[PDB]
Amino acid sequence: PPSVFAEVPQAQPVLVFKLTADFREDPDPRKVNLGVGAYRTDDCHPWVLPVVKKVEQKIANDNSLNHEYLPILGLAEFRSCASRLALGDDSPALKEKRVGGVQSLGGTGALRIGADFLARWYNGTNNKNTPVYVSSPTWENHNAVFSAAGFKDIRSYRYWDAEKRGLDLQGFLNDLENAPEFSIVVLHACAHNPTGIDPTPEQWKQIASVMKHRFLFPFFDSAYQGFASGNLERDAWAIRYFVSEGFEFFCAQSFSKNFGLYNERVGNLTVVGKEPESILQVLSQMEKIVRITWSNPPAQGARIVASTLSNPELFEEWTGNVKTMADRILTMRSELRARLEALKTPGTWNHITDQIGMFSFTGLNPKQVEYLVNEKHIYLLPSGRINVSGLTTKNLDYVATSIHEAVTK
Ligand SMILES: Cc1ncc(COP(=O)(O)O)c(C=O)c1O
Repeated sequence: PPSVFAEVPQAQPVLVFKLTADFREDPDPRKVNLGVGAYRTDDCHPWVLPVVKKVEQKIANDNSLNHEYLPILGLAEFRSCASRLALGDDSPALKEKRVGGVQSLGGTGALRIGADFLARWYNGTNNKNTPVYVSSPTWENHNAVFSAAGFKDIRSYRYWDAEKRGLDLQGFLNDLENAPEFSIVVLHACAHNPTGIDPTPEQWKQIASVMKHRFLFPFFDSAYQGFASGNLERDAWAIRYFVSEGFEFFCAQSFSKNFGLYNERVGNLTVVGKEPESILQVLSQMEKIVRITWSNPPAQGARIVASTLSNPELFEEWTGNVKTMADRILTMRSELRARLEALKTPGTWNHITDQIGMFSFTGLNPKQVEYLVNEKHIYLLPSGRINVSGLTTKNLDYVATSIHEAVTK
């Protein structure tokens, strides 16, 4: 009689997922949800980018388009344009033909494929022992993805200094100095998730130095290019510096946020190598991994991105749309800080504006968060992370005052 699945454990729900359900259930009228995982407008709505609507119309009216399998690595124009976006149009890595691009299922898919490749071809053959370094507090799914790829030794580098509400550069650099040679280091290219604190360009030069000295492999996660600061070139400054300093690396790019195309699963794994012929080989093995995962990737999202990035007018319109998003986020930061200061809230609050991108470590501790959630119906994670786009001109006063109460009490 007993089912073949009878002993399958009910998996634990994701913290963010439970939080938002608890919010929806909750009936008090002042409630705010600062744990949503995507950009929201000043009216608490999703935002389809005008350029996306425009390009979707053009796609729908282009009768030349068929539905035949894309190549295993993906739409050629999307892969070139995507890597060009990250590396910059006059990159030497590109001029010297030592850049590969694998279209992937969002940033998550690019991390996965990259991880699978490394667990098989990097630092030897099938070396699952190579240490993988991730930022202390990091995107939850970094660990899970590298574990799924087979890596058994996943480590933390120091990053968030709760005391000083900022980057522990010395901790970070120290941990990097002690890393076994050839260890993989998962770096946030900009808009650190979930803290919002990035290294400055000068701190990046120091990070790179240690990495170069200890032959560490950079695996960049670039989920926010342009969206972070409104400035595409500045958001890619670290990536381009590592290029200029001769590094070989992977960079997992997502277009979920910067195009608002979350549900079309558009990503690209950029590969930068020393010599061209070697890159051809890497791609050849990327194909094998893709084949046993998704076979080949979906077209619609990649078509939108490719059409946009290859047309200068649409490119301009898109950068405008992105700037709208980064300007709103900047503004809500500036205003949250100004209000907390005007209420003379204990502690410093410059971290709120030193941070960049949609997510902010507020610096509240778990008891303080418990107060906001339980007493004030303001929903955020124990870590004190908020989605800054969940701040609105309507709820700002209430949130600032609630945070003042929390810190004071
Ligand atoms: C730092 C970082 N990397 C990668 C991703 C992957 O997202 P997606 O697979 O939707 O592109 C996210 C999503 O929030 C993120 O914050």
